Amino acid sequence: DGFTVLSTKSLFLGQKLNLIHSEISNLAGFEVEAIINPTNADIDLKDDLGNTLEKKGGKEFVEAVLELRKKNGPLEVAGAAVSAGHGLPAKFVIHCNSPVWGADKCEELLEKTVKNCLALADDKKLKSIAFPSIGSGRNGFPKQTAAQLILKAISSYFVSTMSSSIKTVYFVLFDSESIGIYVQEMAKL
Repeated sequence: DGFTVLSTKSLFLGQKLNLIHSEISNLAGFEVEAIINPTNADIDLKDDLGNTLEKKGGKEFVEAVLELRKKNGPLEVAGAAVSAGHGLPAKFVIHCNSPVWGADKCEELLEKTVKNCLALADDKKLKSIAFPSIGSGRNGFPKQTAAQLILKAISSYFVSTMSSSIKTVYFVLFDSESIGIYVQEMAKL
């Protein structure tokens, strides 16, 4: 397949969390309704993932984001916004502007980003969403802290949003260490 399931876990309300291994690049061809693209204020798709979403999407999809750039403007911190996934199997791509490690209140802001992306899914009544590795790399969060926070916010959303469109959330990771941490953390419930 290119995608192999490494872990599972139901939450208190019955949503499934799946850990998947794959290169950041294959994410675009992954069968799931929404996909989270962490970029920046300018939603310029200028990194492996951005680029590969552009190759699998064609002009259709690149135009669609430039629309999203006009209509929305510069994306704020913890901001999330949508585009149609014209080329891809995903219906929508949820672009988000995560905070930077060492930013003021950056941990809450990372929780806030995650919730915003989830809100966006529910509001487009979507059934399954895939996270790649957020906060790590360009934003310099410690891998472990990012995973703690992200998992905490997701767990916090379903408990705080009584009935949601969202049935399945996937984590698509490539970094061996991050995989380790995610498996450990998912075992905390």
